[PDB]
Amino acid sequence: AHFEAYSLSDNDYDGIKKLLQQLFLKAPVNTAELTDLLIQQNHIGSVIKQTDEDEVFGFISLLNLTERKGTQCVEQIQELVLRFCEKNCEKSMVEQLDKFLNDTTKPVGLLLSERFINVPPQIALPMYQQLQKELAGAHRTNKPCGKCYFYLLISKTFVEALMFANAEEEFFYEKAILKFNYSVQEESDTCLGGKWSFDDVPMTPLRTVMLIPGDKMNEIMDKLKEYLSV
Repeated sequence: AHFEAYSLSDNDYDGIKKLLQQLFLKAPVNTAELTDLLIQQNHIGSVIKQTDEDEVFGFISLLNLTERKGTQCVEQIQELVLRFCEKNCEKSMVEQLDKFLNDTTKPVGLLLSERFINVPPQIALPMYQQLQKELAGAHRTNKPCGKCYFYLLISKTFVEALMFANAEEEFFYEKAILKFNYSVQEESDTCLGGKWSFDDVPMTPLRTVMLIPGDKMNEIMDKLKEYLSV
């Protein structure tokens, strides 16, 4: 029944590695490394807990990629948001994506916002309200994390025209200039000696990739408050 938010600490590595596995389910990304990297920059991380009694029920952090260039997980991700683009890109967005990723006039920060389905969606409004202030403070102090001008968000979605898993990222979608979708649905195998197999998944779990300009953020908050208001 009760939720609160704390800075990332070492305590939280396991629960936040669990959430990150749920995002990159079979991806090459080394979530151990990514988790380690988020906790180190505790000056922008928030972790949600419910009131043994210290399990991580969700988390939120922003990682500035252009700034951490060279890094294994950072690399593995940039390589995966491109390789899945090529399978759905039309060859022009593969061109816009690689150029956004390496711009350095406008670095790109990865937004990570993953929670357990338990937690009521309305929590999103405090959670983003807090992140924004953490962004302002880090942009006063010229930290990497506030210098970023593009938000790269990767959303759990699916189609039963598309459902969002967290459900407030829909407001992030309609402001994203470059967007596309890749299936994360696992392929079916021929258990019973057939020529091919098909699985009746009314869900088609997928992952929507979104790039958002930083300035449209203020306007996305405007839609969070009205829709998510108590």
